[PDB]
Amino acid sequence: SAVKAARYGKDNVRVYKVHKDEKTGVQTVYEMTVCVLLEGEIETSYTKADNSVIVATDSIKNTIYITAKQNPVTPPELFGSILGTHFIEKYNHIHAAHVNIVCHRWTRMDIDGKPHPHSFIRDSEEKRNVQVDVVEGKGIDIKSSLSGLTVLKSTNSQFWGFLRDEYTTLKETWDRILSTDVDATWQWKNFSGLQEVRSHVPKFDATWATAREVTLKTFAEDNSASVQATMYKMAEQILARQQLIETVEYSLPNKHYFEIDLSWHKGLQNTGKNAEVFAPQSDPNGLIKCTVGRS
Amino acid sequence: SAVKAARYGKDNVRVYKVHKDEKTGVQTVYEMTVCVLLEGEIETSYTKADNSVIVATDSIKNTIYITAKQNPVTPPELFGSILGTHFIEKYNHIHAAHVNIVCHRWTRMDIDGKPHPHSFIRDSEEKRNVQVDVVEGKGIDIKSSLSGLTVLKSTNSQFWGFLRDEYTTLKETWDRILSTDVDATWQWKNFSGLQEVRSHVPKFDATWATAREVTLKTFAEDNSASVQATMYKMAEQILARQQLIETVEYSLPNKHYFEIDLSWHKGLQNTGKNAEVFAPQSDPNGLIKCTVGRS
Amino acid sequence: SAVKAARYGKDNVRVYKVHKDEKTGVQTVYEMTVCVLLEGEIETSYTKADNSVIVATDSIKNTIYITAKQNPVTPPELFGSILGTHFIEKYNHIHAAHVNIVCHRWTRMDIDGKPHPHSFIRDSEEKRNVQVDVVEGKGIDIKSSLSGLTVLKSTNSQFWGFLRDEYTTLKETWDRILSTDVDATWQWKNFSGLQEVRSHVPKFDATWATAREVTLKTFAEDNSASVQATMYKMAEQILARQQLIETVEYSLPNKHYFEIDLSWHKGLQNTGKNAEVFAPQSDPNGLIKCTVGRS
Amino acid sequence: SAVKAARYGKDNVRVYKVHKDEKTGVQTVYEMTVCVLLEGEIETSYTKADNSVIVATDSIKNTIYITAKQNPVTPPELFGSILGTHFIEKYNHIHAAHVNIVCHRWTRMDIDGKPHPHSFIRDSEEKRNVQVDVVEGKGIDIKSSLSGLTVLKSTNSQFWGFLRDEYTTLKETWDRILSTDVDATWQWKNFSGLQEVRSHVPKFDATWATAREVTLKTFAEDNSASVQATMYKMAEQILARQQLIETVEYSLPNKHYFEIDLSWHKGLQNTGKNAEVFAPQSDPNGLIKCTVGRS
Ligand SMILES: O=c1[nH]c(=O)c2nn[nH]c2[nH]1
Ligand SMILES: O=c1[nH]c(=O)c2nn[nH]c2[nH]1
Ligand SMILES: O=c1[nH]c(=O)c2nn[nH]c2[nH]1
Ligand SMILES: O=c1[nH]c(=O)c2nn[nH]c2[nH]1
Ligand SMILES: O=c1[nH]c(=O)c2nn[nH]c2[nH]1
Ligand SMILES: O=c1[nH]c(=O)c2nn[nH]c2[nH]1
Ligand SMILES: O=c1[nH]c(=O)c2nn[nH]c2[nH]1
Ligand SMILES: O=c1[nH]c(=O)c2nn[nH]c2[nH]1
Ligand SMILES: O=c1[nH]c(=O)c2nn[nH]c2[nH]1
Ligand SMILES: O=c1[nH]c(=O)c2nn[nH]c2[nH]1
Ligand SMILES: O=c1[nH]c(=O)c2nn[nH]c2[nH]1
Ligand SMILES: O=c1[nH]c(=O)c2nn[nH]c2[nH]1
Ligand SMILES: [Cl-]
Ligand SMILES: [Cl-]
Ligand SMILES: [Cl-]
Ligand SMILES: [Cl-]
Ligand code: NA
Ligand code: NA
Ligand code: NA
Ligand code: NA
Ligand SMILES: [Zn+2]
Ligand SMILES: [Zn+2]
Ligand SMILES: [Zn+2]
Ligand SMILES: [Zn+2]
Ligand SMILES: [Zn+2]
Ligand SMILES: [Zn+2]
Ligand SMILES: [Zn+2]
Ligand SMILES: [Zn+2]
Repeated sequence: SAVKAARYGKDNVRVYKVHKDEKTGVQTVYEMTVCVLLEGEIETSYTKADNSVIVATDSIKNTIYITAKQNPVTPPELFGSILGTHFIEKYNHIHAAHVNIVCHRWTRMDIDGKPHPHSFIRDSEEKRNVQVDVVEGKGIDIKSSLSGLTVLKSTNSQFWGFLRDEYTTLKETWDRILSTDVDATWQWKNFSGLQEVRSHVPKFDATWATAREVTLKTFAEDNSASVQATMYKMAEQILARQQLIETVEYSLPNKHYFEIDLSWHKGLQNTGKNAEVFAPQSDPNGLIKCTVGRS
Repeated sequence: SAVKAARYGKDNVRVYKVHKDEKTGVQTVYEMTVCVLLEGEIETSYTKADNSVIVATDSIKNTIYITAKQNPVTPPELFGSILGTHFIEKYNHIHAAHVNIVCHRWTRMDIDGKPHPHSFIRDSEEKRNVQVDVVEGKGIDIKSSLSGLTVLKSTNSQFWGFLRDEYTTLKETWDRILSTDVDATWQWKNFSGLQEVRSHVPKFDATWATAREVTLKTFAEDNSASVQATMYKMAEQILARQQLIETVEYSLPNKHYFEIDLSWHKGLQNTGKNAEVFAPQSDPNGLIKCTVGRS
Repeated sequence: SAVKAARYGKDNVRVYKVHKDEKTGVQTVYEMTVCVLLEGEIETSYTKADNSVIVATDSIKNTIYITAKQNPVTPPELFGSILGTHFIEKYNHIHAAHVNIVCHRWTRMDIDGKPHPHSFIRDSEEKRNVQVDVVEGKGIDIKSSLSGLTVLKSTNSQFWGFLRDEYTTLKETWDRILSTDVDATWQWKNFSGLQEVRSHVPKFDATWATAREVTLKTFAEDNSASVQATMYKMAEQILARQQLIETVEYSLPNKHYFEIDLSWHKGLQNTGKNAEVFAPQSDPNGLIKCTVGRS
Repeated sequence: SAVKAARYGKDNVRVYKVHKDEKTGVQTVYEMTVCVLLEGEIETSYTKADNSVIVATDSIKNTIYITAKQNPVTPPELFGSILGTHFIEKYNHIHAAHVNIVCHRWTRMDIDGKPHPHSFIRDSEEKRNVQVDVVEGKGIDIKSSLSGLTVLKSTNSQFWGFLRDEYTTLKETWDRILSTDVDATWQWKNFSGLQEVRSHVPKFDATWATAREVTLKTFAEDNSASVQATMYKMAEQILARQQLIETVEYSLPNKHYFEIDLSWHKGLQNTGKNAEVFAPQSDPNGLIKCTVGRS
């Protein structure tokens, strides 16, 4: 036997950071969950009980805190790049660092129509994430995403013209509910190192905002032929609006809402044009995926 | 042996309803999860295999749908009252109906600064709930609540002057983080029946709004001496602003954020006035509860 | 306004304890999650920012650890009684202590047919719990339970003879699946204090075992007329086998498994006597409850 | 823009199947959750609203049921292979089918020391899984796994000799707790098609049993130098015992149990050799991964 692949590190590291403006009194908070996995010349820890090659996962945890103390934690693309670069530079025998960051929402509260200086609300379980892979000699590969963006439209979704054979019972429809949890990822051009990541810093927040805006507007406005057709429109628009992205990927569940035939009860009409009350289905769900790149 | 208490019904019934304005084209959606448990002269179903006294839970489910089709589902206090009243009136031997409703958020999307007619977003896992107990001959008892309202303030929370003995290690503080998930319940005066509930319908949405507004403003503005002291202020204000409530109850976790001493690493200062990076603690958590009524 | 009720403490306190037999080398582990809430003359912490009456929740946490170090953690009825008694005795102004313990399974592994001295497996998310309320001047009230015991029988469950009216669509059946998650609670006679609890210590493990055995055997062997009828049989047997219990309570979901009509596909027969493949339903679920006491 | 990758299908399809032996009366149950995603000449569904290429996800769901009715559902490697082969054979334009199956435990109950003919218990959330990728012209690729196997040993785990620098605070130890949730995957040699999968059917259950047995015995018996060293031993043994496997992969969290220093309280000794009571840590956790293949 031999080690074909190995990585190890610390997962589920919760991190909060506050910034306090001394002049204005305004405070701003950031909260994340971080995972860091390292690769390199570490196989002997597995094969020979050689712990000398192990940067302890506890030490990786310490390093996350220390790095958060001494550097910006936003945008997460930057923080992840700094953190991953640290491991490959500090340790000769560590040659890759994989850094995943889930960013949690702490949106500043408005009280009586004014933004409060130090109070925040979790508006939504929606996350902003990054996966940053820093590979020695091969730069920094960043995948940015939004996830857990849960939406529903009550009309202007259709699904007809699909294949019909002896396995098919689904009725064609020209007016259905469409609900999903959006998971959208944009893959950046490889960056050569930290300097290049830093040179593009404003683009990270701007591109997250573009992706979110395009997703919401396209979902709301597209008289959808299918989940497939709608998600493709989202992806093509995002690519058109950020040249430093190479691909956009969507993974969308179709969270079904079924009509309920009540006509057995006093002829009550609740289907088709008369459908008012529906049964949200927890499972199963359609799952529709696409990765779109440039022609 | 004998039956001392019994109730049965259908739980976790997901319900969506849409309203479509024909004139304007504006659609509005509602989504809930419902549980209904019935009580009455049903003991023989337990003791003698007498199913004749059982209104099948499947039929209870059907009835939830039918009732949602033929009645308003908002405010939930009203829907729950209608539904519970149905069971005790329809079935001579059923003498109480317990109806719990969890309302899920589907907030209308704004696209390009305009409210969209049929697209919605789940902004937050915060719920609005009701527990409605309809008891034959004893009216309708309603407990309204908000839950899952997750907030954080980064300063203007204190905790000092607590009991100190040989079990105490906690340091006094004049500046800490405070974060919680608000669960707040207001208990209405008993209503004599459906007519009286209907007569107060506007008060239900208004009182939920008051409770939420008071909670957020008090949390944001109170230079808090403790969770106890802050929650009491919330409750007293809500009672002062709705005379038809008898009590307000809060249940608040203290979701701790611990300082991280980094001074072992190059003398890095991250405690006290220099605290920037914190460790959010998943567990354990303080749990602070109060029920406040009128003097 | 005035405080009508108040309690506070520390929740979700994870605790592990190991016992090591020096002679044999056999180690035994225990893992729990504890919550402790205190009541007493504490209202001024809410109304006047008087923290002097607060035994800090952090100190309550310390006390849980210390008490676990110096006392048995098994049976949980005993540990909870010791812990709750400590708070009301140590603090003059604390008059009630509510202690909930969830016990997690760490079952000793068998390796090559022999019990291993220090390796354990979580066989099942089933829990054994206690709720212990120690009230100064009013003894110790203990509710013991098992929960999360998930079972299924593939036949010998029936449901017919239920009420049929215009809300009813459910077909009678003489052969269905029955699956549930058992939550069963036995309420002990009030104990006067710790001495009396200690005097009955062996009965706690014995009665948990009886409750579990009766539950499983009755579920397996009863040709069930309904969930109601089966659960009542369980409760009556447990009461008959422990005179120091006053009531037994069950709360059972009916976790439905629906037939799937496939006859639209090449006349495939999968209903009634030919039913082989079923659709487990995540929601909704029946919920059936009973509390049984002595005649 | 252009589609670079696309797949779609139905996820979270719950399936139960019962087998009834007419002669003996013994019934046996199987429960799974299935996902199926298809690939092929489907890009126009995304780019041109061409639904004619879509086998509806609803139809995929029907097909899962139908296939379960007409074929064995065990071992899951076989069922997944049959199901995936169906899609690529039935639909000319579908060229790959990805089938994931999570198998849920329904272990036959023993009542009074005898196996019951039709009653079952969920002993453990441990799963047995398969990922089966059927690719037209390229055979069938199967990854088998066990997951959610949660274990703890109370001694005979060590961790010393790791790298120590200015980021390191972790103390070396020669006696700690080790607890993990085992996720282990064995990757089979490519199979040319269904005939070859069928020819190896007995090996699937046998190899799952070997993997589980090796995992448990090695965990229990290895005086572990690290998670890395222990998991490697597991993998090498499994490879040695099934020549039709190419690799074994483990992903193991190190679910930390921290000592609690109580010496501030009356000099209580609870560290090192005196450690009895520990604080299980929910997060963060080490995460250790390896893929082992043949030299
Ligand atoms: O790459 C990762 N992505 C994730 O979403 C994640 N979550 N935990 N760890 C993770 N690593
Ligand atoms: O948008 C949809 N895409 C699909 O592929 C599908 N299949 N069933 N329903 C569907 N809806
Ligand atoms: O839920 C899922 N998400 C995915 O991205 C995926 N890929 N394969 N199977 C999958 N299931
Ligand atoms: O009274 C209830 N409250 C709840 O929060 C709930 N959830 N399920 N059922 C319920 N019943
Ligand atoms: O607000 C608080 N209340 C308490 O009762 C407490 N105990 N520890 N910390 C605390 N913070
Ligand atoms: O989490 C909890 N919430 C409560 O309301 C409560 N009451 N007792 N114990 C409790 N634990
Ligand atoms: O009394 C309680 N029962 C419980 O099940 C529980 N869980 N957390 N706290 C709790 N308190
Ligand atoms: O056992 C059952 N009890 C009920 O009350 C019921 N209602 N529908 N199905 C049922 N099954
Ligand atoms: O899920 C539930 N369990 C219960 O015990 C209960 N009581 N009321 N509603 C309830 N819902
Ligand atoms: O390939 C998959 N693996 C999984 O574990 C899974 N879960 N859902 N879908 C899935 N697909
Ligand atoms: O087994 C372990 N492996 C590691 O890599 C590690 N790091 N800290 N603790 C550890 N324990
Ligand atoms: O929890 C995780 N599991 C994994 O397999 C993994 N890979 N990268 N990050 C990861 N995080
Ligand atoms: Cl779909
Ligand atoms: Cl607290
Ligand atoms: Cl039921
Ligand atoms: Cl680790
Ligand atoms: Na390096
Ligand atoms: Na009645
Ligand atoms: Na006292
Ligand atoms: Na094909
Ligand atoms: Zn991770
Ligand atoms: Zn990761
Ligand atoms: Zn309920
Ligand atoms: Zn309820
Ligand atoms: Zn609790
Ligand atoms: Zn409790
Ligand atoms: Zn899937
Ligand atoms: Zn999958």
